[PDB]
Order: sequence, then structure tokens, then C-alpha cells
Amino acid sequence: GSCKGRCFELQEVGPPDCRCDNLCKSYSSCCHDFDELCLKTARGWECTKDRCGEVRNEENACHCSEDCLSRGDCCTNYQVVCKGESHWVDDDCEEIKVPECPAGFVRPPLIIFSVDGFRASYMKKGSKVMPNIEKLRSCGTHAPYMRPVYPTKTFPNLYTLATGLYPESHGIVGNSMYDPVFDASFHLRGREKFNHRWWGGQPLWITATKQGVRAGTFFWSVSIPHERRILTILQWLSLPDNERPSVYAFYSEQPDFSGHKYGPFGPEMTNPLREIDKTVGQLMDGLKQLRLHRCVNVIFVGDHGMEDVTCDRTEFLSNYLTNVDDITLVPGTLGRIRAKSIKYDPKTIIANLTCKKPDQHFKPYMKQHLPKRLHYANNRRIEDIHLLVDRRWHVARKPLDVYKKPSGKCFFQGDHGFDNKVNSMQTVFVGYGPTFKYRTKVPPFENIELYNVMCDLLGLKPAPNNGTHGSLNHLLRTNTFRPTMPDEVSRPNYPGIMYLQSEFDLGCTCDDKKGSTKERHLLYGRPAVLYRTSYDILYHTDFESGYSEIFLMPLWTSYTISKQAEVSSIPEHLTNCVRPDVRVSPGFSQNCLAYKNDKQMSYGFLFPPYLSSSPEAKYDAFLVTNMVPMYPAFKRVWAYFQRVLVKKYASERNGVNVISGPIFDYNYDGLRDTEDEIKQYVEGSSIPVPTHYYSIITSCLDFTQPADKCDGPLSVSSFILPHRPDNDESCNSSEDESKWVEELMKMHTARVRDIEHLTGLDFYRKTSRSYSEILTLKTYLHTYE
Ligand SMILES: *[C@@H]1O[C@H](CO)[C@@H](O[C@@H]2O[C@H](CO)[C@@H](O[C@@H]3O[C@H](CO)[C@@H](O)[C@H](O)[C@H]3NC(C)=O)[C@H](O)[C@H]2NC(C)=O)[C@H](O)[C@H]1NC(C)=O
Ligand SMILES: CC(C)CCC[C@@H](C)[C@H]1CC[C@H]2[C@@H]3[C@H](O)C=C4C[C@@H](O)CC[C@]4(C)[C@H]3CC[C@]12C
Ligand SMILES: [Ca+2]
Ligand code: NA
Ligand code: NA
Ligand code: NA
Ligand SMILES: [Zn+2]
Repeated sequence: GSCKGRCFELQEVGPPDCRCDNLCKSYSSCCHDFDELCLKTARGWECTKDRCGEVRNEENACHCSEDCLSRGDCCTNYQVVCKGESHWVDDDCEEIKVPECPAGFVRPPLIIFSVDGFRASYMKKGSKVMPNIEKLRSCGTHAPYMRPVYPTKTFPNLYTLATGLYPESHGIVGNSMYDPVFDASFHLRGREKFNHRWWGGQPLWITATKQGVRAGTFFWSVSIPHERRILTILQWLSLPDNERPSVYAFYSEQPDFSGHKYGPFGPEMTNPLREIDKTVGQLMDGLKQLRLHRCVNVIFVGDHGMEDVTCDRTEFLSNYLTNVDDITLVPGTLGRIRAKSIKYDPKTIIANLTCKKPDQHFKPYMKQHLPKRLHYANNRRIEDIHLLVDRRWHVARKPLDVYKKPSGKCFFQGDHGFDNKVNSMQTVFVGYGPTFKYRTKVPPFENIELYNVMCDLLGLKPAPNNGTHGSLNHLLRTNTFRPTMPDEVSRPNYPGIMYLQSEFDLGCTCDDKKGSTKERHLLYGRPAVLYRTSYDILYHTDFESGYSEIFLMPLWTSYTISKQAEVSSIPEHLTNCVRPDVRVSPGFSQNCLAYKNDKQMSYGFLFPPYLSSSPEAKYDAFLVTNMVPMYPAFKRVWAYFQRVLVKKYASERNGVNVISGPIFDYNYDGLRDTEDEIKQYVEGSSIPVPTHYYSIITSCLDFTQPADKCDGPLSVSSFILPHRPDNDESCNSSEDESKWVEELMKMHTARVRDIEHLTGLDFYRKTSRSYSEILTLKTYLHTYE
């Protein structure tokens, strides 16, 4: 019943006996002598010259006696002050080609150094503010920033780091959330979060344990000082082989707490950054002390950034809604609206939150209409009504929920939780160790990708997650995972002139009654259909398409627009022209009368007639197989994209290749719908209505080369535009399309990977680039930041 000899034990001693481990204070179960035996403080944390060779005093927090190296519990600077050694930060960086671990180490240990609220821009003030972190950054592997998940809150991001899952998949969709099945609420302050029912997926410490890899307990009670946390990881690393963990975790509540108090750019932020770097210095000094500084893989990682947010910048739903007392709001940098259950109508609530104030600093969303890149909808804990708060702003229920002590006060000057594309929300990643690359800069990536890497760093088979395994191979000098292209499931048909124009009774009227193009319009090979379906390849002068016979529309439409291409007007005799495609059966073609009968639905073309190379080739653009059902409100967005924006991108990027097509996601799970999951069709027909329309715009990273003659890395920008019957999302949609369309498309920017999940297609299968390069390209997100 005492902590003698079992201080910070890794053993699973539970209720009701008193424990002595990392979270005994959190579970309120420490033994009586835990503080006096395990949390010692005497003589501080740093050795002095007078303490060198001291008589061992069991009272002391750490020891400077000659025998302390044997015990593994020296102060982290013992060798520096006593044995005349240098600080790890003062040493010149030497490349770690192979792990230099003591005998008995079966794998290079992984220390995850989580820092709460560490903005990416905090690294700009380094070298002297953060000498130890700067050495890790410049001499290891770093990205300029790492993209967190939405919401950019602590618990959703830390668990995303641990599982590689979107919060909608691993369940921690917010710091606070309500589960209608549990009829209970989750909060980071409380005991309910310790209930395992809230945590889906498989975190890293569970993936490791299930595969015979010992994990140190990742979580530390706030009562434990950081020096004691580092000392405990160092003592754990001195355990025997059969007891020593292979993966550890240090969590710093800083610089989040000071960033919340003084804002990200405050001068009071350098002392916490110096404090964290001191802890980083203590870890590296301790590792070098244990001869582990060239054996351990250290990941310096943050969960999110920090934005200037003051209470003076708050939106109040009482200024929009008639009875906010009937509403439960998750307030702050994001908004989640629930029925309080004490006349609650989400349609009326959405309408009266939509573009009501001229500079409205939030936008309401039905969660299935949120930008798909956020992947924040497929969970019963995500409320149907969501508010995207503008950066630097808050949303609250009523004006009495804000709190300010003195005149014009605001207890906090910084906050986070915004859209994870926001640059202030970007956090840091530094990988230092034998498995990481030396002095290497990697492009920014999303924290959903780290779980795969940490599993690779530990020899672990990752649980199914939302990282693209292989996209971060360029961070590692050794790759345990070699990605392979998925097999094409459905082979394409290549129909000739099978049907006469006379056998068509589709109600279509038009006033006119091979590789040669693959080379030009299909630059990276045809997409692979990764599901069972019947579809045909259709060749034309200006575009190629994979036309689905089940969906009566192309799954994709590929075409290249040169830098010097010319945008022509639709000739007036062809304004309502839809010609039948003699290569496609009448039964597998759309009916033009179905669009007449459907008074809410119109139609558009995947390849734009505006970008036809000749008035003769323009007739192919009006084929029934280039036609997709489009709401007239969406046609405003699509026509502007097709007749102005594609040309603009071709003129800026020295030509572009465009792959456009429909997306069906009626259950908003981010995956392509089956035929039975499509909940809307064109009235009186089996023509399905897409929920989105994607486009993948690829060019040459070397803009001095045209898109069709590029012999190097590609540059991609993609979007998944919501196919909505109104433009309610765009508050300036009354104006010309040059004042709201491109802004709307930037908000719905997407990774090619997002489109692949949503379409069952695999792009970029025929390039001069390695597959790991392409996977990095597929996960790229053009943020417009
Ligand atoms: C992010 O990653 C998640 C985990 O990989 C994905 O969620 C998984 O979706 C799968 C398919 O919808 C589910 O898998 C199995 O589906 C078959 C259907 O044939 C069923 O028999 C199984 O019961 C079912 N899974 C089981 C046994 O639970 C997964 O359940 C589900 N996994 C999780 C953890 O949610 C997401 O789809 C992915 N997101 C995106 C956008 O790709
Ligand atoms: C208050 C803080 C200082 C510490 C908070 C700790 C808390 C978030 C941790 C402690 C134990 C964790 C669970 C445990 O490690 C095992 C599992 C099983 C795994 O399948 C899913 C995750 C889960 C439930 C962990 C969730 C996070 C917990 C409760
Ligand atoms: Ca779906
Ligand atoms: Na040919
Ligand atoms: Na119509
Ligand atoms: Na509008
Ligand atoms: Zn946090």
C-alpha cells in the first residue's frame, strides 16, 4: 500500500488499491506517500558544481552522485557540470545514418513530444529563443507547418495524431460533445472522458501493445512537473529489455496556456517557448547522458496553432435567433447547435443565421454541406447544424456568456478551433532521429498522416486510418512501407458507331438535324474505376470521358487547355442543343424530356463548349454523354468556372489539365455512394443527382514547361463543389460571378484523395513520377492562404 519502489510504475494496478503511476492523481488514487516518494523536489532539477560526487541523498529530486548513472536517475545536466561534457544543443549536428542504440534495444525508441497550441510561426523566433528545438528542426526532418484536423481543438487533434483518423471516425469530434446514444456529454474537464465508450479507432499505444510493442503510459497528471516527466521517461529508458517501453509521450500544456492568455504574437510568449525548449534541452541532455541521443526517434509535434482572439470579437446567436434559450450551442471558435429539448426547426434556424449581418463573421451549415475537406459530418456526435466561425472571432449564445473583469477586458487574447486551412491554426512537426532524414525540408502535410509514420517508426501495422500510407515516405531515410497502385476493378468499354441516330427517342433537339487525343487530354493516364461498374471510354477532339452506363453520365471528363487557348461563345443555334451519342445505347443515355419535366433541375456539360478548339469540334461538347444534371443556381458557379476560370488557370500555370465529374455522397460519409444510397434523381427518370462536382486541375510545377510537355513534378489544385439548388452559402452571390465564385471554390478546395474516396477513381496512374511522389501529390491541399 505504498509507492516505495513502484514510483511511476507501468503496471496495471487499478481499483480499489492505491496506484503510483502517471495518472494516479487524475483517477484520485495515489498512495499516501506518492508525493513524498515519487514527486521529490529537493535541490531542484539541475546539478551544481558543489553537488558533483555528492553522498547520495534519497530526498533529492535528482542525483549528482557518482552512482546515479547506474541508477539512471541523474539530473539531466549531470555530465555537463560534473564530467565536463557539453550540452546536446552546443554540439555540431552529425548525421545519424543508422541507430546507435545500446545493446538489447530491439527497435529505435520513439519519443512523441506533444506541445499544445504550438503555432507553426513560433519556429521563426528560434535559435536563441529555442536553441534545442531549432537544432532538432534544422538537423532533423521538418515541415514548414503541419495541418491539424477540424476542429483545431486539443482532444480531436491529439487523438487524430494517435489514430490517424478524422474526428468523425475516431469519435472525439470536439473537446466537448454530446452523444445521443449514450445520453451523456464528453468534456476535457471531468471523469467522463476516462470512459472508454467515447474513443473509437485504435490509438498508437493500443496498436503497439496489440503487436507486442511496449508503450509507456502517454498521459501525465498536471500535478507532475515537466522535469519529473522527462526524468521518468529517462528512468523508463533505463529499464531492462523486457520492461522498457519502445514508444513514449511527453505532453506540454504550453505554449497553449500562455497563447490563450496573451495571444500568439505577444512578447510574453518567449518565456514559455524558452521554458519548453529548456524541457527539450533536458530531454536531449538526458538522452545524450544515457547514450540515446543518436538512438531515439524524437517527434516534436503540435496539436494546433493559435489565433488572435479577444472577447471583443464575438458573434451572438441572440442577435440572429428568436429564442436562443431553446438552443444548446457549443460556443467559441466553432459552432454546434442542438435542440435543447427544453418549437425547434433546423431549417428555420439555418435560414435566419444565413447572411443576415453585412459582415457576418460566421457561416451556418448543415453538416453535410460543410466543405468536404473538413470530413466533419459522419458522426452522431456532430450536430446537424454547424457554424464556421471566421478566424480571429468567436460565436456565443447571448452577450452575457462573455466575461471581462475590468473595462474593455478580455481574460484571453488568443484561441483556436477554426477551419484547419487557416494559417494561424497550422502547427509544427519536427522529426529527429536515425529513421528520419537529415537536414531535410518536407512539404506541409496533414496530421492524419502521422499515425502511419509512427507505426512505420515502430515497425507496426497501422490500423485502418485516413492517412495515405506512403505519402510521407519522403520524411524517412528508411521506408518499411512500399505503396502499390490499387488494381483497376472495372475495365472500360470502347464502343464504336453501334446505334443509328434514328433509334433515339430521347426528346433531344439540336440545330444540326483514339490515343491521338489520349496524348493531349489524358496526360496522366485514364483514371482507374476501383468498383464494379459498366462504363465506356468516349474519345473526342477536345476531351475524353469515362461514361458510366449505370449513372448515365461520365464518371470523369479529362481535357487539356493550353496557355494560348481561346474561349469562344456558345453559338446561338446550339444554346439548347443536346445531340445523341451514337456510341451509347438509348437505354443508357439520359432523356432530355426528363430535364423538361424536372422544373427544378437543368443540365450542364463536364467539358465546356466554351473551350472547344473549332466550331466543328464544339458539337461533341453537346453530346448527351457530356451532360450532367445541374441546378440553375449551380450552373452559375459551373459556367463561370468553365468559361473564365479554366482559361485563367491555363494562362497562369502554362496550360492545365482538367478532370471533372460528379460526386454522389448522400450519407455524407466521404465515400462514393452505391446505387441504393442515391436519394435524388431527375424527376421521372433514373438519372441520379450528384451531391458534388469535382475538378482536378493539374499543370507543371516548373511553370516554364507547358502542362502537356512537363518532365518533372506536377502542381495540382482540386475542389469538390457542393451541388446545391441555391447559392445561400455565398452571401455575395447576388453580384457578378467574379465576386463570389472563386471565393466559394477556394473554400471547397480539396485533395485529390478526397475526390478518390468520393468517386472510387484512382488518378495519376501513368506519370514519370514515383508512386510515393504521386501519393504526396494526391494528399496536397491548395489552401489559398
Ligand atoms: C477514414 O478511415 C475509416 C477507417 O478506415 C473509414 O471508416 C471505415 O469505413 C468502412 C467502410 O465504410 C467500415 O468497414 C467495414 O465495411 C464492411 C462493409 O462490407 C462491413 O462488413 C464491416 O462491418 C465494416 N467495419 C467494421 C467491421 O466495423 C469501417 O467500419 C469504418 N471504420 C471506422 C474506424 O470508422 C472511413 O471511411 C475513412 N474516411 C474516408 C473519407 O475515407
Ligand atoms: C487529464 C489528463 C492529464 C489525462 C487524460 C487521460 C485520458 C485522456 C486517457 C487515459 C487512458 C486513456 C484510454 C486508454 O489508454 C485506452 C483506450 C483504449 C483504446 O482502444 C481507445 C482509447 C482509450 C479508451 C484511451 C482514451 C484516452 C484515455 C481515457
Ligand atoms: Ca457515401
Ligand atoms: Na489512333
Ligand atoms: Na428544368
Ligand atoms: Na446567396
Ligand atoms: Zn490543444
